[PDB]
Amino acid sequence: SSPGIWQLDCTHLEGKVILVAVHVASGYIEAEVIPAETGQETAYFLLKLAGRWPVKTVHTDNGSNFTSTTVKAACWWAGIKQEDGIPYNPQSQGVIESMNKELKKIIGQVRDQAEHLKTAVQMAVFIHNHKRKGGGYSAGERIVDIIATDIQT
Amino acid sequence: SSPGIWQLDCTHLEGKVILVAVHVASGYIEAEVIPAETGQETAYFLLKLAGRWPVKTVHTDNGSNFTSTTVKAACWWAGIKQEDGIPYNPQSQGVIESMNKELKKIIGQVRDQAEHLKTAVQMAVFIHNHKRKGGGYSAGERIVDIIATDIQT
Ligand SMILES: O=C(O)CCc1ccc2c(c1)OCO2
Ligand SMILES: O=C(O)CCc1ccc2c(c1)OCO2
Repeated sequence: SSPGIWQLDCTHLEGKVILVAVHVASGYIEAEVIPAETGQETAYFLLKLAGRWPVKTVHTDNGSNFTSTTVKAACWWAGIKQEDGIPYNPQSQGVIESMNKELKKIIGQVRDQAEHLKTAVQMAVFIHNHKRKGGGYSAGERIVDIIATDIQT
Repeated sequence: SSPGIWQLDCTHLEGKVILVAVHVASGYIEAEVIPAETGQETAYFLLKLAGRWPVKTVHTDNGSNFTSTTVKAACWWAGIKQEDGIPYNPQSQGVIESMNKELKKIIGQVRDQAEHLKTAVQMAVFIHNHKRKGGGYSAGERIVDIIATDIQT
């Protein structure tokens, strides 16, 4: 639940991979399309993410990325504690499956407006992060308020 | 705004283009390497940026991107007001030249640790956003505080 905890989530669409990082406490996401989930892509995506948000802990999405020496190199470089993504509380997993289904639905709703899947995915990141949940807050609002509160201290 | 104002900046290294968005009030940046600055690339980069931060105004980096139909379509889609980037304030310009030189210096300092230019650029984005400047705050801390303060009004 802390401000720096993220979860990696890899889902498939149109024979391609969508890599998602979710900020567990807020539901805020960043996502990319990649031809396939290799250590190198995962490493690069974490590096990008950690340059943009204070990523302290990452729950890796599978044991291959947990093992990967490139992923471990990027976590070391960027000051990130790599953890497994084992859902010791089971509702965690249902939350992810639900987000994957939500995102693919958004992708479907914008698919026409975008020539490449990668554009549709960024439109879906946009809609997802701005959606007011519930005076309800968006995930965008939440992540910023969580990290600002954390900074003060 | 201020909280929502971003400036686009395009700089070259190794025959490649580095596209940068700077959050004016904090100095926080996001950046990408692209083969060349076209409207489509710039459009896609803005869509990614606006799905991640609440981007209200962008000062475009040149009149081609200002004019571009695709850039205008992305700005319309993501709710962004496009403006020219003319240094009405002249110190604005020198501020950017100095960041470009600073990013390039970081790039040179990490270039060895990275096979690809895109990796070195993301390392530089990381070092830039985390640097305390410095009881000194980082650009990452500033942008979060600026937007949190804004959400609480
Ligand atoms: O330092 C903190 O815990 C929060 C500050 C912060 C916010 C965004 C960042 C960042 C640091 O590094 C780059 O993106
Ligand atoms: O809503 C605001 O003014 C700030 C909240 C916020 C923060 C990050 C976001 C976002 C919205 O949408 C994209 O990523």
